[PDB]
Amino acid sequence: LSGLANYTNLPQGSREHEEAENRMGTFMGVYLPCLQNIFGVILFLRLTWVVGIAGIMESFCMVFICCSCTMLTAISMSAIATNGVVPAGGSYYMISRSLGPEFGGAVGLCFYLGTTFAGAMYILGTIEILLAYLFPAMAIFKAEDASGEAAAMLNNMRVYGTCVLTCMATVVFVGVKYVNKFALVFLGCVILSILAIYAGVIKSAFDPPNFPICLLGNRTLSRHGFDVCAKLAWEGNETVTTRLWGLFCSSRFLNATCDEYFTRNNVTEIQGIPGAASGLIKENLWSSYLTKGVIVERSGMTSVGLADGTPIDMDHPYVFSDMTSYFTLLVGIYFPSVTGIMAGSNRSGDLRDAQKSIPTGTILAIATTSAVYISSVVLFGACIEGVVLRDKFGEAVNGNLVVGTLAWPSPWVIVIGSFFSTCGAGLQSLTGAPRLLQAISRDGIVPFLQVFGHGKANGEPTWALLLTACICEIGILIASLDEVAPILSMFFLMCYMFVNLACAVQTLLRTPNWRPRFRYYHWTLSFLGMSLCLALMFICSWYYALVAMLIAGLIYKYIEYRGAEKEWGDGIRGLSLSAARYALLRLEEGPPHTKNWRPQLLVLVRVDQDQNVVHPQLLSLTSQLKAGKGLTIVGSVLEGTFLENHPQAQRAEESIRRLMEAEKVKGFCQVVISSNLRDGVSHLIQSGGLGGLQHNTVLVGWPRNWRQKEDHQTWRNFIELVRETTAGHLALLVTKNVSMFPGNPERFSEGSIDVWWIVHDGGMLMLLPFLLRHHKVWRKCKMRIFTVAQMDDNSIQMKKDLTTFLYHLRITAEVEVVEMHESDISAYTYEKTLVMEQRSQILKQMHLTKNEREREIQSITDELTWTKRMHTAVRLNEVIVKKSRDAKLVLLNMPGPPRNRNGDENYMEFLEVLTEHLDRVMLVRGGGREVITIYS
Amino acid sequence: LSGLANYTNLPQGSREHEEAENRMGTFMGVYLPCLQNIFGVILFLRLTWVVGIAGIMESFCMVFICCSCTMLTAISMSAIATNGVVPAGGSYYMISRSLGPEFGGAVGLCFYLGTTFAGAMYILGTIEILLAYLFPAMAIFKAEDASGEAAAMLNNMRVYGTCVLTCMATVVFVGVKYVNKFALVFLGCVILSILAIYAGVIKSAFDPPNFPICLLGNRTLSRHGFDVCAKLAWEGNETVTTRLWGLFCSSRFLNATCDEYFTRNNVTEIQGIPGAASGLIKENLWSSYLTKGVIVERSGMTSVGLADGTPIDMDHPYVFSDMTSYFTLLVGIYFPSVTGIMAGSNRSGDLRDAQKSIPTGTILAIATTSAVYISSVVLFGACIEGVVLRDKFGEAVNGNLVVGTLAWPSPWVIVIGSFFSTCGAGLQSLTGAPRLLQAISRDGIVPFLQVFGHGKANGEPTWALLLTACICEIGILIASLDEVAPILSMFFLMCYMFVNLACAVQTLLRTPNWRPRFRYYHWTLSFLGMSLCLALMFICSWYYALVAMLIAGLIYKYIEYRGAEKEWGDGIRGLSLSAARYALLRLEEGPPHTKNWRPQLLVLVRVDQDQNVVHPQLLSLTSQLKAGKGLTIVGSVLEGTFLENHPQAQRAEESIRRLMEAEKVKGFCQVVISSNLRDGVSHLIQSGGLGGLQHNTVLVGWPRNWRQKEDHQTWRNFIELVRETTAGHLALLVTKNVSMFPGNPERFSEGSIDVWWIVHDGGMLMLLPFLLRHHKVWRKCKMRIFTVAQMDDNSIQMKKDLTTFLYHLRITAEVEVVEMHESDISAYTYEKTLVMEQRSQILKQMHLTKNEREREIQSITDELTWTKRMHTAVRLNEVIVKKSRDAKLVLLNMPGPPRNRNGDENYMEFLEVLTEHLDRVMLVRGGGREVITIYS
Ligand SMILES: *[C@@H]1O[C@H](CO)[C@@H](O[C@@H]2O[C@H](CO)[C@@H](O)[C@H](O)[C@H]2NC(C)=O)[C@H](O)[C@H]1NC(C)=O
Ligand SMILES: *[C@@H]1O[C@H](CO)[C@@H](O[C@@H]2O[C@H](CO)[C@@H](O)[C@H](O)[C@H]2NC(C)=O)[C@H](O)[C@H]1NC(C)=O
Ligand SMILES: *[C@@H]1O[C@H](CO)[C@@H](O[C@@H]2O[C@H](CO)[C@@H](O)[C@H](O)[C@H]2NC(C)=O)[C@H](O)[C@H]1NC(C)=O
Ligand SMILES: *[C@@H]1O[C@H](CO)[C@@H](O[C@@H]2O[C@H](CO)[C@@H](O)[C@H](O)[C@H]2NC(C)=O)[C@H](O)[C@H]1NC(C)=O
Ligand SMILES: *[C@@H]1O[C@H](CO)[C@@H](O[C@@H]2O[C@H](CO)[C@@H](O)[C@H](O)[C@H]2NC(C)=O)[C@H](O)[C@H]1NC(C)=O
Ligand SMILES: *[C@@H]1O[C@H](CO)[C@@H](O[C@@H]2O[C@H](CO)[C@@H](O)[C@H](O)[C@H]2NC(C)=O)[C@H](O)[C@H]1NC(C)=O
Ligand SMILES: [Cl-]
Ligand SMILES: [Cl-]
Ligand SMILES: [K+]
Ligand SMILES: [K+]
Repeated sequence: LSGLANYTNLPQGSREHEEAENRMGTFMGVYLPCLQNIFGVILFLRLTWVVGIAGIMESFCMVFICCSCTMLTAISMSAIATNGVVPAGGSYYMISRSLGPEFGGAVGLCFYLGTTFAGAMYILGTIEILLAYLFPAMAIFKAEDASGEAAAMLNNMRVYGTCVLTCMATVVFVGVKYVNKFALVFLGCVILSILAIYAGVIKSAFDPPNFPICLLGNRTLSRHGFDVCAKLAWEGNETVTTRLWGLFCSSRFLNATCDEYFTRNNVTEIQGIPGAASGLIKENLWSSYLTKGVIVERSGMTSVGLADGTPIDMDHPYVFSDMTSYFTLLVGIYFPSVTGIMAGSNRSGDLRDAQKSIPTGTILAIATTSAVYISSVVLFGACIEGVVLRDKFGEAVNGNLVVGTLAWPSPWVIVIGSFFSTCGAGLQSLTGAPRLLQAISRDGIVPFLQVFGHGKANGEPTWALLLTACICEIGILIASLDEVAPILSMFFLMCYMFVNLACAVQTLLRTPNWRPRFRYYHWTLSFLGMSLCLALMFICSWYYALVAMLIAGLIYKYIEYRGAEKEWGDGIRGLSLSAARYALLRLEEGPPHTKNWRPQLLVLVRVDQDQNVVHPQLLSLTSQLKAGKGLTIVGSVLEGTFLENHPQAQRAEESIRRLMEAEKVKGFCQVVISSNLRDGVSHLIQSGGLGGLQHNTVLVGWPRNWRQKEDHQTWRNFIELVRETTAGHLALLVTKNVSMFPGNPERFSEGSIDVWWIVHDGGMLMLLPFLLRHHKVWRKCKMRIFTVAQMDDNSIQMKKDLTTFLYHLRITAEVEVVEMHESDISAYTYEKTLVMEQRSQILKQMHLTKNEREREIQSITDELTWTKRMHTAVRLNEVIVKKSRDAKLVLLNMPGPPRNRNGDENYMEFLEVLTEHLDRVMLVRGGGREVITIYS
Repeated sequence: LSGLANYTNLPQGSREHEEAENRMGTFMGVYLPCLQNIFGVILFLRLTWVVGIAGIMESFCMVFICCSCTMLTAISMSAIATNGVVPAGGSYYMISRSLGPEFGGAVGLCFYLGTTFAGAMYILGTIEILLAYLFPAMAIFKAEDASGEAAAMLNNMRVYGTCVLTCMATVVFVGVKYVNKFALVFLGCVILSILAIYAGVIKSAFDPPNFPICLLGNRTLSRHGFDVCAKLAWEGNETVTTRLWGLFCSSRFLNATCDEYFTRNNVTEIQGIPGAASGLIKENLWSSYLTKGVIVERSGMTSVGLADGTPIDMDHPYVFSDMTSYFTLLVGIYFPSVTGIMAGSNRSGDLRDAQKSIPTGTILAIATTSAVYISSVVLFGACIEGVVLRDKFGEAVNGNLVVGTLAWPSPWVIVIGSFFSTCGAGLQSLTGAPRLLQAISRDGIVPFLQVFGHGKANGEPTWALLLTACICEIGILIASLDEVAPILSMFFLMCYMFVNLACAVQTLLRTPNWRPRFRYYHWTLSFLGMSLCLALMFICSWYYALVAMLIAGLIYKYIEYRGAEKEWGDGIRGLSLSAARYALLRLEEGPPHTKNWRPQLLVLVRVDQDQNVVHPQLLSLTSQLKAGKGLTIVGSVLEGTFLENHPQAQRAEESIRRLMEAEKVKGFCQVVISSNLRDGVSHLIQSGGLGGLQHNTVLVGWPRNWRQKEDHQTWRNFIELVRETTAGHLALLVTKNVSMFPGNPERFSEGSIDVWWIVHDGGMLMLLPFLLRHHKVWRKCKMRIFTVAQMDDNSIQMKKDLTTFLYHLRITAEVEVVEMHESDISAYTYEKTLVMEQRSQILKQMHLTKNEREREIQSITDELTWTKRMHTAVRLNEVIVKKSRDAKLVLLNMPGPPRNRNGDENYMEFLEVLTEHLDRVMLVRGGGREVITIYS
């Protein structure tokens, strides 16, 4: 078709990434390289053995929790694909560009260790097929002709595993273009072998395949060694013994001295593969765990037993178990039969729509190998009987591969068909592993690896091959599948767990550039799949899971330390520099800030001619209001230029540092040399903070001695600060008589705290006495609430809503409604009428109706010129001082500033007549955009 | 003494904390309440049993790793004591005030669960002594008189454990003052019992205590049930059988039909406690692990064995094992014998020097119980033989407590002496546990617990007693020591691990208010002790350690979520708000910032009359310089007041947001409405950032069209910015021809980058071309280095140091030394001469000499008026443009600004003649306080 001349199941790596600085639909580029790294030697060498030991409903469940593991990791990888633009280079560049260089050096290094131990599991599966089924005469170590054949079997896999690994790691050094060419014969040998196996089980429902086994009375024998079973060889006229007699008795002379189990029992011959038609699921759907050295023993037979001490004599031709078996041992052997799901992203800079091919091409290439493994375990447990399943190496059927004796041609279709694919999977993983190590050490995220990025011309790793040919050597010296198999399955389960974790902590915390766009992500499938990866990590080996999880987390913190040492300059200083910046960039997203207002505060203090703070008691009121929580920035302004008044600001800086550590204030300090104090104050209200760590209110003193002279632009700077916060939508706390405010160890014995509503923000006016009584100074004071009502309304019902609001919150205050009818209150009500419904649009976008419009007053209660007739607060101040003149703290809402600046001094002498004969006052001012629904 | 009338080993709790808002030396207040909660029932009921099974050198090692665990946790608790002022209230307030409310609600809640399961381990030890040694006739359940006595033993501990727990949880509800009075009889019963046991082993070296056991030929018998052993009862004239015969044979008729092991074997009588003098350490220093149901079998005897199938008949009077035993089972039973180290901080608001009593009073009260347990295991394995150690409940010695048969009076000194102390330890822990739950729910850190802080008058918990009397019930229904014992030992190991971890991550990261002042802290002892707590957590039960560690970490994140929901207002927004603030407060400590300078940058951009950025190519030069790393703040200034020009700043804000996301800039934006641009720029240079997240350099354009007119205060604002950064010690990058600078996808094919030194900062001048070539635009350009030398020096050697500097760093540049002799260079050299040695004091406090003064040039190389004779850069510019006129980027150090402002326009036309006929120039300016030793 001339498009299949570019098949290439190999991964891209580093060379196709650097050349993208300056064709493959779904089937040929994603789906087929994924259905070629998934199918492997466990399907042809171990899946019959685990269904004979676990049975169905224990193999059926371990193929259902090992496949539902990798299905949920496949969803999390499809979110990484549909995030950015899918860079060219493979799976290392596609993950570490959407999860950061820390979650990419840890997934990227647990993956190189997984495939370099998979590459030892394929060379181990090569010599198993070459020594047990192809050529069992090349075996160079024959131990003693005794029961000590286990050690010579291991020492034969160590001299041939080394000789194959040397020749395999020198084919991919000179013949890389040839191994790329031969990638289509490997996919054919896999796909032909699976079609052969499903072929013969449809033939078996009509014609069974005729493989016979021989039982010495409920004991399975090894057919290698004798010809005909029969025990007698009747032969016609005279009878002479068989060769089966010659292995159990003293000689072939027919006289005497045979052994005891041989003499009291007969022999039998049954069909080892009794077709799919025989009702063999029933007597094969339960477990049969065995111990090392146990005869396999077909159940349901006669077997007169010796009932003696059983000197079983491990030299007779029996079939013994070679290892003890249980459920959690089988999961670590079966698990590498589902790995290979990062192969759908091998060719990511070759597709035409890589955000559509990588999702559907790996979800379908997983759901179709699940339909093979689930249907193989039912059909193997309905066509073969148990004692032929329960031995590997096929001793009951004369040295034939047990899955091979089910194919439509002779069993050499599967024996050669598995020999080449296990050779072409260890040639693949010995190229894809030293490519990924070369891709890691070019990025420089791990600085000691940096000589494993060197190559020859045209890429093609030269030193990373030498390291991979030594790590794969120590899986050859172990020399056993069922030992190398659960080791690599821990490394693959580790990297599938860090992928699932990183994609779930970023959707919750809302990291900035992360959009999955997939369709079915929902953040919990990546969390539920993480909960299955470490569950399966524990039941393979908890002493393996606990050490592969610790050094993965100990290279995560080596990326962050070395990455911050070059980003900011020094190491341990940079970890906190990087943690603050990343938390700030997370804040700027776009959704609104908060639906429960909390004063952040920005304290404006004044210093004097030798730079000491003028009123230090303003800083102790912040300590009694914040109690260490939130943000607090203190700011002072000097006059002059920076160029010659800067040492006057070095020591004005440290005098607020030394004083906010003595009044126990937790926050930051900013000292600014402006040319005048009018705009230098106005700057700090604008640029206070960094990003989302910005202030919310201003706390400033009162401009006392304003009326005299010689401070003429001090009270004109005050009224311009009231207008700058109404336009900037901040809030305002101004404290009159700052020197009368208590220090930290003074502790008012009793008394009260009065609040006056009038007709404005109560959520801001009930929260401030609430927060004050969490301090040891204001703990013992009561709290009385005075609200001013007009008339023509009711008030009688207004106080009822006030009482249940305190009942629903347990504040234990008391209310009293004072009433005006004439123009006593007009600086509050007259100038604005629409704020009642202007407040409503602030709470309509708030989107809370179910029991959240309760626990929030103001709304539950809502039920003649400044210039020289004007506003008069004498009738208002006379009713305030009649009931609050000795109350330790009064809280008032101050009225809104006038429009035209011709009434800027009629406004200041409204605030003096309002608050006369009152000792400690604190005037508040709203901003409209404050709701408080939960009172801490 | 009338000071011992205030002994009170009970903990303080919540009442003594709220009353400290408004006498006990070391021995009586720390040391003795610590030597009373440590000594317990494992010393009297299980320590003999574990030394008979493990032997010495396996009991010797598990008392050495369980005591060295709690010794290192005792050091970490002595750092918490010598940090603040040691508040009043106990151990909950002392930890959660120096480790935060998150490491205090997790240590504080794993501790309440530990003592409420210790309180079930004492009521279980009460009914064991009352049913096996005191009154073995109160047993209300007698099963079948068969081998099914294990179930009736458990059902007898469930009806008496419930009846004692009801009466114990109603003594501490009405008689709390009496239990406080009786705390001195409990310390006496403990201290008298230990003096009794060490007494009898000195008597045993001269007089053994005479306790006899009887062996049926290598089989230990149960002496309860028969009187004299002897098997015959010769009696004088006629012989009639014993009662030992009557338990093994059919009747007492002397005829026949006895059992087979009884008939072929004799009986024997040996001393069960053969003194300290017998050489019995040898035949007792090795393990003897047994299985459930095994006869104990004293080794080294004759014992003609049956060699048959052994119908052992578990109804004969034998001594059988009741459980199977191994090494990691014994650690979970032995471990609660060292807990009780938080008792030295029970009375913290009662001492006189609490920072000196709590260290020495718990270190010595741990080192002296280690001398008891280490010396008990040697002396128990030299005075008792193995088959009396290897049975609990004392069946071989006729129902006597095995540690009781070693005391100087009759063994009832230990039997009553342990009955009262285990009763006074379950009365203590049933008061200290519902006090700590009441201390937790007053703080409000866990909001659903808040009804367990309610009390009656005078404190004294009323509902927390009801919860503790139901959690302790489910340790009564388990009804077995050796089952409740490893459960509580997991909770105590959990809280000792979070204490050790929190004290090691704060010393490394340098959290602000943390000073240990102790003497021997060194941060690694708290880390090495953490490495032993979770090691011991795994070898008790890994399926218990894995679930007690998960819900401890799942209340840590419940403290942080609910604590940030009230600190900032909304929940998941506040986690990132709190993480940014805490990382910023960590930065302000006092040590200097960095010894490897990295440009942080602060870009000053200009907008126009409809608020679009004037030169957008200044923002792409930051992307090509930072590449996403570090901090970058862009700042623009408008003219006017805030009160009417603020919507002009809303949309000037979003036009830099929409443009710094398109040029791929990562950072923050600040727009400021000043009254003039001179001080509004000067403010941003001062207050740029928050805390330690502040800028380091300024990147600004060039004031083109300065010479004409109508922009007269634009170039006067420029030269004032050069002086404001020299005084403020910042650094400066000014770019000429900003529109000629390349965009992001333009990718220079080849070319060069030239740099000219002259005679100043090269660390800042080699780092900027280094960082530029990490981008795809400047990757392919070369890098030539031109340095200007004077004369009378050498230069010949200067270029040699330049070449090895690039050899030691692999930059692949080339150098060339151009030379001047006359006054060509005088704007650089003439005005300042002392900067060579002024630089030296900057690097003397740097404190780096060992190979760090290499890899840092500038120092390795150091080997006539401005006003209208002046400075002339025509001879300098003619040699620049001869060699660099087509070089894609030139870098120059600009000279220092003049002192007097009369030469402010002779300075600007020095910068125009210096940089004429050059297309892309970038002038740099130092600051003195920049060293770069590692070039990324
Ligand atoms: C049973 O064993 C005896 C050995 O004692 C066999 O006896 C000899 O067998 C050889 C075999 O060729 C003959 O040449 C001898 O003549 C036999 N000698 C005697 C004394 O019998 C005997 O043949 C064996 N039984 C059978 C049936 O072969
Ligand atoms: C071994 O096989 C033989 C078959 O020849 C069994 O012999 C038969 O046993 C049954 C049951 O006792 C008898 O009814 C038949 O008459 C026997 N057949 C002959 C030809 O004699 C023998 O029982 C089997 N052994 C065991 C232990 O089952
Ligand atoms: C194979 O034969 C043995 C006898 O040699 C069977 O074992 C006996 O099994 C029964 C089952 O109830 C027990 O009661 C006997 O005690 C066993 N006897 C001995 C000597 O162990 C065995 O069951 C057979 N195998 C299978 C799979 O059934
Ligand atoms: C051995 O057992 C026999 C029972 O068969 C005993 O014989 C009887 O024992 C009773 C016991 O008092 C006598 O009254 C009978 O007279 C005995 N009868 C006979 C026929 O002996 C016998 O006594 C037992 N052996 C001994 C030594 O007591
Ligand atoms: C049980 O104890 C008796 C002691 O009466 C042992 O009998 C002695 O055995 C030794 C060794 O055979 C002889 O030398 C003595 O003569 C025996 N003593 C008498 C009085 O006959 C008897 O051996 C012991 N049983 C076992 C199994 O050791
Ligand atoms: C108690 O006696 C038994 C015999 O009843 C001893 O067991 C034998 O131990 C030897 C040791 O080498 C073995 O060779 C035998 O096979 C054992 N016999 C049986 C029947 O098990 C046993 O050793 C004695 N106990 C101790 C602690 O020594
Ligand atoms: Cl994979
Ligand atoms: Cl403790
Ligand atoms: K497979
Ligand atoms: K103890």
